[PDB]
Amino acid sequence: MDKYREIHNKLKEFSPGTLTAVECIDYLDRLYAVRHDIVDQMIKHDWSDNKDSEEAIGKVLLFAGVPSNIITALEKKIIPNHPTGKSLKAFFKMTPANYKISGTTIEFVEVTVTADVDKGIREKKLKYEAGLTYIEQELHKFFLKGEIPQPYKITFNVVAVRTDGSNITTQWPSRRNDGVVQYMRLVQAEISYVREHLIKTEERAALEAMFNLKFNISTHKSQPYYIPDYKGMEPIGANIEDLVDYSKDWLSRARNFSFFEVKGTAVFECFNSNEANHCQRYPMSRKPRNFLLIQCSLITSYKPATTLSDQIDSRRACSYILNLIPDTPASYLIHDMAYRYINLTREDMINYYAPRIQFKQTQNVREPGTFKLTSSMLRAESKAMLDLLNNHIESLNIASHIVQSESVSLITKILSDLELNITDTVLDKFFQNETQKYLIDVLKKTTAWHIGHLIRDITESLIAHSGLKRSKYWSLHSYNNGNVILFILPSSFIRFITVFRIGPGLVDKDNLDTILIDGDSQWGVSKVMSIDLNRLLALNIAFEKALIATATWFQYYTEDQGQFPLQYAIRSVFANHFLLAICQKMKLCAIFDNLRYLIPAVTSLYSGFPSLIEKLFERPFKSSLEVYIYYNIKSLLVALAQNNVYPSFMSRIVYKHYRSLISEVTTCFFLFEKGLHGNMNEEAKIHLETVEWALKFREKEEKYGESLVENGYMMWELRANAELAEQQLYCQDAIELAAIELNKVLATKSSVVANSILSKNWEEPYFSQTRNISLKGMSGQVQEDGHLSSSVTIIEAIRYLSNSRHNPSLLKLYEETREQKAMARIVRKYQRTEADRGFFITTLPTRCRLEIIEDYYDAIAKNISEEYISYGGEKKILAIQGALEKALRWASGESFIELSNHKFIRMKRKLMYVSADATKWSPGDNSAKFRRFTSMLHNGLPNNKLKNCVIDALKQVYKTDFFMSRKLRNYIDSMESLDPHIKQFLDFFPDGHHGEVKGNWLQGNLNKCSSLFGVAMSLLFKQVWTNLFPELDCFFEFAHHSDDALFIYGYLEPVDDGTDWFLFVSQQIQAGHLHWFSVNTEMWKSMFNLHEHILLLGSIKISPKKTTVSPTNAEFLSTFFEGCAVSIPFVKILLGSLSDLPGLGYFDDLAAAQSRCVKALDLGASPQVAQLAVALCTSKVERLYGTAPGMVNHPAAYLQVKHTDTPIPLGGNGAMSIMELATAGIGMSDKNLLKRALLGYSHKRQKSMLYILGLFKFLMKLSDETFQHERLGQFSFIGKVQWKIFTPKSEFEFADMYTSKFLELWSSQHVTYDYIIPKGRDNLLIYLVRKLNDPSIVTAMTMQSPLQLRFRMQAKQHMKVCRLDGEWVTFREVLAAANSFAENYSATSQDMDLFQTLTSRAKVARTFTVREKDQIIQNSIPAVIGYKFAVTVEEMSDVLDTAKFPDSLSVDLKTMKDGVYRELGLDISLPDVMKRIAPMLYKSSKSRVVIVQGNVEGTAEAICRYWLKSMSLVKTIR
Repeated sequence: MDKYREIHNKLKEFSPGTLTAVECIDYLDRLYAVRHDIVDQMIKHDWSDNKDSEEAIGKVLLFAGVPSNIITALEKKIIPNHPTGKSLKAFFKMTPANYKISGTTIEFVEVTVTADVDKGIREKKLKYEAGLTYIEQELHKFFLKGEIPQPYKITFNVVAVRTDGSNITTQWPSRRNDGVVQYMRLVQAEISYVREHLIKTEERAALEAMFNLKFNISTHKSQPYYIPDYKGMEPIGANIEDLVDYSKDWLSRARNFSFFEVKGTAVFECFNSNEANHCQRYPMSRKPRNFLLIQCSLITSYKPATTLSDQIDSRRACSYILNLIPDTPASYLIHDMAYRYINLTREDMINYYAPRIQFKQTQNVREPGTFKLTSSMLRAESKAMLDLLNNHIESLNIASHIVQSESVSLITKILSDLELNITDTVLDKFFQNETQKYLIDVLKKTTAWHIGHLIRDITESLIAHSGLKRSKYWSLHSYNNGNVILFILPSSFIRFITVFRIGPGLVDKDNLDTILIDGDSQWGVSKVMSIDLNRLLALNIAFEKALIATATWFQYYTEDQGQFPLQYAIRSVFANHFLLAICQKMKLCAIFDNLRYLIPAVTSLYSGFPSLIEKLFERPFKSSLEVYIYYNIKSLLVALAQNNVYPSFMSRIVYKHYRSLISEVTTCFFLFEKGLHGNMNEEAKIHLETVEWALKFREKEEKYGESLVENGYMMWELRANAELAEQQLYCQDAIELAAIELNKVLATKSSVVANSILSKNWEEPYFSQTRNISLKGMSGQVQEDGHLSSSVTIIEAIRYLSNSRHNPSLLKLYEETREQKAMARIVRKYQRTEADRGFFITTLPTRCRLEIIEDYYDAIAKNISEEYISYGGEKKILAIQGALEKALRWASGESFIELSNHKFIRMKRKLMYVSADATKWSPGDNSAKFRRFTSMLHNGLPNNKLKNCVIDALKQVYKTDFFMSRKLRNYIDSMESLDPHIKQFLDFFPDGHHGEVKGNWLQGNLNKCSSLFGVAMSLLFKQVWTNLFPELDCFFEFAHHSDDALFIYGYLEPVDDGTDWFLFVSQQIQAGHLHWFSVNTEMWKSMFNLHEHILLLGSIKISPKKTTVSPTNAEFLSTFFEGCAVSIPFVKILLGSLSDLPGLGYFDDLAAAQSRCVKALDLGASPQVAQLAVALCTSKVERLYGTAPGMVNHPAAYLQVKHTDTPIPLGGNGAMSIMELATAGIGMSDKNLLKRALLGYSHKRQKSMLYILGLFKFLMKLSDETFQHERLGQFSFIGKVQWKIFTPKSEFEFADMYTSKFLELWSSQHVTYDYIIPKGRDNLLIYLVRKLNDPSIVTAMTMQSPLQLRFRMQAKQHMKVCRLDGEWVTFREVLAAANSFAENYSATSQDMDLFQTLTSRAKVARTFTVREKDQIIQNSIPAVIGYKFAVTVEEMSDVLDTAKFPDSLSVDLKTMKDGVYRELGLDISLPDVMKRIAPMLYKSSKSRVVIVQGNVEGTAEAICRYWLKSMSLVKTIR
């Protein structure tokens, strides 16, 4: 009653219509707490034994006399009839309201007060009675075992009181009822007063909506679903005995093994035969083609090129050139251009090097850095060269040793020239002592270092000429005191010529256009060569990529050998890396991709290495580099095959671990950019593959009939045909038997399976999910011309919502779009995004059906994650660990077989492991095989409605319309000679646009379904093998991870000599057991043969190329986990930070690069390598934006502070420590600087600290944007500088649906939608339109557009791309304005407060959180934030639907308020405080995965200590 007086007292002062929605929520909640507590306390005083606080069920049992060990044992048990399948451990922790113990009788009474007494009683009974009855039964079972002296009886009661308390005397007869009734009716009157008067009228509706949804949907429910009555399938009669008999008949004969024994002689013979075949089926060439994009040489140290030095170098270089005698038309062009450059005027010279802002047009110079060259002063040879230029397969003799000598000598000479020597933080100590000493100081004196810097300067000049207005003119540049000269022709592809002095370096004399002599000096003039933008960008960062690859190889060498590489080895590795980086060719990329699978194929007992070797000869060998690489691979593979200590691919060292050898080739493959993939050679290949598989499917349909191909063939048909066991066909009995075998293990967790399936939220709206409004590709609509548009899924979502009056759920959307035929096409390479996976994009209905199937199958398969399929986290290793431990335990034994009487034959148990890509999607698969599968699979639901929906979706994804690309159409229309295989491809498409494809789902997301199907087939194989040989204790296990699978076969071998075993096998054979012919020798071979045949019965073909068999697991502990999103090597992340930068501005480009480096560190990269990558990326960024010291936009040149005291958006550099970036974050440097400035100014009134504060205030004034969770950029807490952004030629569709002012107002008045996705149709439309206009979204959608790619390359050093006073100005103007503002700035109390607010072994996969989450906080942080900011009824409904526990939100809000006041020390109730500190909580909510080596736990401190330990490469520093 005292709490009621308290609440009434603090209700009295508030006038009606002044309390907010949340405050009214809290008032109502604690009023309900008091009114419940009155009855609870009265029952406690009358009958309950807990007078002070509620007690847990486990503690009640302990008090009642139940021993603790029995409770601990029972905690592992799961309640069978519990609706959620709760275990007894969780059941013990929850606290009933009242309990009493009388001898052996434990009586529980729960207190609830509600209008519907029966509903509350039923809810409490469902919560308590099932678990309590299970506990009582278990206690009786233990009593029967004698572990409990007396049996315990547990009874549960519910006392449910009406809202007016009229039934309290009937529910609980006591003499104190009248006072309780008076008190609770006073509470009810106060509740009515609060609900009806104290809330604002504009919020009132929301309140009742809350009051409807915070309770059990009293008067707010829709339930309009009515899942349609789709037809299912009737289970046919399938008997395991038929399959057993078929296997007996199949094994009675001899079957060919699908793999070959690995021997050095076999590999050498296969290589020789492939070479002989290749050299006779290709047109033979005697002249290797060019492979060096830039040819140059260096004899002295190279200084970076400057504008002043460039002029002098060009002058002296042209003076040298004019003294030469041309002999080729290219040399004539060179001489003409040099003569033109010499004959320019003084003002021409001034305007040539003048920046664009200071540039002035002239009769000879039209653009800066370029000059005009008319045809009048060109010579006849120059005109002929131009005319041949603008008016535009064979193989080398790899078998002949002459080409061997020539190519090997050339590449060895180039490498030898490259490797020739030319004439503080705790991390800093280790870096300067290990990495600087052994890597930087050695590679710094190499010729390749200066060659790479010269290459960077050359590529920078080429990019500078690549502008739209500059590509129409000629250009000349010089480098290294006139020793290198570059000529640019009027170029899309840019064309250039390089003239250098002959010397050590990148010289290929046989591919040079000519060599000129002027005495003792030789000048090599190369051919005019054309290069595109992607290769130019790859060349620009060639030095950085080579250095990163060398650092990674250094780290791996130290990890393997335990010491440091010698000088010559590291120099050779760097030379190889640089040579590979400078030569970007598709053939090299394919060769190195093939090597990643060739290496395991030769280091194991059996493999499919002939096919992999054959794949090396699929493309012609044109350059000498390809021959050298191929020969090095040949030698390495022959040595590896003869070795069954691992030789190194790059040097003369030998590794002790196979993972280092894998890492070498992985780094080699990742040295090649992804921009060269997807060209118009790989798209036609995929088109032809898909068309060929579709045509084969059509042929099988014509042969056996459509019904047999679609519904599968019968077993007796297989017994009479024996050709039906082929890919694209499946046996119904096999599918049903696999389903039964999987049900054998799925039947023990029916409740868990049903709960998991129903937890997928088949009722929540389709388009309110992040996966349906992402940036992934999608197929649009059939245009007028008849082609299929390539759009983005967000655009299609907007289009659908425009014509739809509501946001349908998944099942409803499937209902509306059920009759639309599925369509698919190949993604356009110019519209690919980062989130795109695969090459096929489908329409919206296809994605809906695939999502239905994927959700259903993932829900089913999650419940066996401990046994066969690994997803992630704790269950990512349990399946593999269990399989390996069981295999080892079984192998640690002997087998005994009874031949006759008690005499036994002894057998030694051996193991063999097979790794196969069984799960991987194949273009020749049949989806209809799933229809009979899910029809028989057991899900535990009480009805088949959802199962029938899944079956119907699988039926509707059977037929697809595959559309051919416009580019391929134009290319096929181009050539005059059509190949016979091209003719069939065209005949596949009847209208020239689309063709029907059946069976294949075209890379649709069905990975979990395929994995489950493969697991079922493996279980079927295990069962049938057990049935075949009951007397043999054969062993079989398997595991699946992503697309890979590992099978362990434990077989028996004859001990001593093989005499009794063959005798027993024969005796079985004459006994009628013909299937014992296969078990004679190498029983594992027959095991795998039967397993492969059974898998083929389900149309799963084990790849005869990439499958690896060995008696041990060396290639299987790495490849099995390779492919996951967490096992990705850090080399790709490190190399990707130097390219594909957002180009959104200096600050966020630097943030993206540093975040990529931090992520690479999290993937297992050494701290020193990560620091080097950070340094390289920042150097590149500062060079690009011109903020590096000594350059134009250096902050120190226009600010009164040092470079380290400048905010990052104003050209600052940040912490520059990878350890501080990983722990604190990217933007914590600004907060630290602001904290230092605040502390200095508030305690010493220092002028410079005030200047820093003024700089921060100016940054805040420039741009103060609110955080949106869909922004792909980096959010700045203390403001940012707005930069000019790429403008596409045509804006995306629907981007202009709403004006910018309307979207700004909508964002201002809807703060909740900055953290949650709206559920209503109109709100979702506005949200999606606003997202479509976000600059970080527009930039991401046009990531691969050529215009954006060129725009990112342009140096922003002298471009007006900064926003200031509503005008576009250069960066230094912004810096000057910032300085002027900071000079005349005075601190104010509001600014003071705002500033204070703004500042406040074995490899495993531990996942951590930056600051973790409070255990009291049950819902997600964004849900709680949306709850706090929600005002409108619609947004509150969206929050309530989004939250996992809508009832417990005010509790979470109060908990977060208390936590903020504890650690941050701020109060939430004040305005705008959350608008400032919410992004901090959002980032802290997210969790990050780190690859850690050791026994490190999941807490942040443990991983920090692990990184401290790994600070040193060689020695432990604990």
